[PDB]
Amino acid sequence: MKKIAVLTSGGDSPGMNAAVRAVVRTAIYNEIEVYGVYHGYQGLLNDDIHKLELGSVGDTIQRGGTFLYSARCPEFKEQEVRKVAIENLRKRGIEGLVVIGGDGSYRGAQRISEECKEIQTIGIPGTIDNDINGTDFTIGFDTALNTIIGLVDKIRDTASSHARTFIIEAMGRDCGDLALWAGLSVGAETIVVPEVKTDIKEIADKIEQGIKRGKKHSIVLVAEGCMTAQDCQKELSQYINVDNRVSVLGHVQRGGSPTGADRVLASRLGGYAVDLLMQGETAKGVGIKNNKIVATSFDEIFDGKDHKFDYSLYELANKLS
Amino acid sequence: MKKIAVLTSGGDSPGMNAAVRAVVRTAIYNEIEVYGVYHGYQGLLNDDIHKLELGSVGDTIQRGGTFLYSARCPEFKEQEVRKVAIENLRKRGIEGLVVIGGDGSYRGAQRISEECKEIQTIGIPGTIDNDINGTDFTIGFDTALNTIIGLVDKIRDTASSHARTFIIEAMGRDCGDLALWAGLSVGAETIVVPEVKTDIKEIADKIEQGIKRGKKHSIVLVAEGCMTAQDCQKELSQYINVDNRVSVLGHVQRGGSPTGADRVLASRLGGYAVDLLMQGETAKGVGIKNNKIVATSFDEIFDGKDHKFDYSLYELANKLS
Ligand SMILES: Nc1ncnc2c1ncn2[C@@H]1O[C@H](COP(=O)(O)OP(=O)(O)OP(=O)(O)O)[C@@H](O)[C@H]1O
Ligand SMILES: Nc1ncnc2c1ncn2[C@@H]1O[C@H](COP(=O)(O)OP(=O)(O)OP(=O)(O)O)[C@@H](O)[C@H]1O
Repeated sequence: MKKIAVLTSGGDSPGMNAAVRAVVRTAIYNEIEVYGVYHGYQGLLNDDIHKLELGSVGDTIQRGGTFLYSARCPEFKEQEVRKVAIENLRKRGIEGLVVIGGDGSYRGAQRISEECKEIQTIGIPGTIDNDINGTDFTIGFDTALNTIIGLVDKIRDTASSHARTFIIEAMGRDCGDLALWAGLSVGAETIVVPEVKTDIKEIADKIEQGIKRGKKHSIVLVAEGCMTAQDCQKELSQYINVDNRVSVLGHVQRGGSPTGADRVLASRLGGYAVDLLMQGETAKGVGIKNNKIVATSFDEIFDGKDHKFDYSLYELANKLS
Repeated sequence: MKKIAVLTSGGDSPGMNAAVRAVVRTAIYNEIEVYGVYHGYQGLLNDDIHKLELGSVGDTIQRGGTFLYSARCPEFKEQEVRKVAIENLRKRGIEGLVVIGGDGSYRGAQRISEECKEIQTIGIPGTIDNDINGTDFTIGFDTALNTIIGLVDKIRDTASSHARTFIIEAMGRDCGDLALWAGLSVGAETIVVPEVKTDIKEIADKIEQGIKRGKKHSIVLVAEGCMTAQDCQKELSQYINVDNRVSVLGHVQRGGSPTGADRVLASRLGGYAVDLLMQGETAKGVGIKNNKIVATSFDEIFDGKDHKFDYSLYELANKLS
């Protein structure tokens, strides 16, 4: 395991830089040469691959986004296109590839492993969505969660006296976890998520209570995968009067410095990915499951497509509201 | 389980308010009456016990410290003094007591359970130190961790150009966890903790490298349980020249709004404490162990006095630096 490459792919998540830092520093500590691949899979295709030194990752643990960049590379779904990527790594004697991103990003690594025996691939879960098999949490979830809390605080601090209701669109893609944790965290009366059948009427009866009971600043937190904040507002206005504050939180949820949880998590998983390459492993995603650092085959990641939504926690949040 | 009391004891930790909120709201949801005990165990002694309603805990999930207060009550180590506490609860028909605090606080609950069969007691781990058997994390640790990161950022942002070295005293009491996670999180070259034998010389050779290599802003993170920042500075100055920036972070580490992790953790543990009282349980601390919400008898909490320091993570941090 003489040389490894590392790349970041998909949307930004806080702690991607901390994961690259840990890959680079662990590899060099073990006398392995490490190459940064810039712009995700497009970088592999364009040969935008450069040797990293210890100082290349100075001042990065705190840095949001990804200093290697990321780009979309739809053409990487083509087998013939991947041959070009494989040859650019092989050219350089690279024996290991670490991909930091979401499950989409993992598919690319799985293909590279199937199509080149000589390259070992390991996935690191960098995404704010928390929707990757075999890890309880993804690198960015904790940071995203706190970003939502701060945004909701800013909204409330800047709102008018008439604001009876704030409808806040959180990210998540198809997973309700972010909306649920953020919702609980901000004391939301309602949390709208894809895993629970939304009862608009029930929700409207709940706003009209707080209001009738002379209560201000009620929060509806909405996962983008269920519906848009706008849509939620339009649907509630079928029953009750509202256009309070429809706030689409948007891409800021991916920005900002990672939290300490993300820094630590990223770091452990980046070092473990390198340990796994040195151990001869391939075609695995790393994670934290039941408080243990573990590796799961991409097959299992993508087959069992089951990481439980916590209905008990959803019901607690409602209980608390 | 008709009536319960809740109290906060020991030093502040972020999320104490969120835990009280969850106790109060869960109890009322289940048609249990709930009494707030003000000023910790002194409140029990002075009968500073008041009925809480749903609105008594509005605007609290985000609030730092503890709205019931806390006080030191050394006299609660006396059995005769505790009889007064027990009678003030018994007077009111209280059948359950929830104590939010550290292991010291738990001792008081253990005694109340031994000395009054009629009161069930449950402990919730509110402390920034992370030093309580049977939970992997305590309510406040995550918040404290991020507070340290922000303080270190402020120090670096405000420091002079000559600052080659920042010696930063973190809290923790006798546990090195905070120093370790914070140290990793800020990219500290050295982390000084009670669980590792400190080699001052080695540390001095490491500062004098960065400096000789024209490198600025090196961080030594010091657990208060190992030594003071001042002492660390005095000990290093036996070998090399330094008085850079000895910063004692202090009690601010206990202040501030809890993070989302703390809010959620507090909330789940507060609701679980109430579930346990309704189930007939007593003399247990609640926690999160291997990603499961669990309850541990006070005997085990205080006997096995073993919650592993993660040497592998300590060694990773050094690897990354
Ligand atoms: N099935 C696939 N085969 C090969 N490459 C893929 C596949 N799916 C995605 N990719 C590569 O991964 C890149 C990142 O994809 P995506 O936008 O899905 O990000 P992600 O955050 O990794 O995935 P997710 O939506 O699951 O969070 C794509 O632009 C593409 O180069
Ligand atoms: N052995 C004991 N018996 C009875 N009461 C106790 C005992 N130890 C502590 N207490 C009570 O608990 C209160 C809080 O104690 P302490 O200052 O130790 O806080 P803590 O954060 O709960 O403990 P720790 O130092 O383990 O984190 C004390 O002032 C006292 O009323």
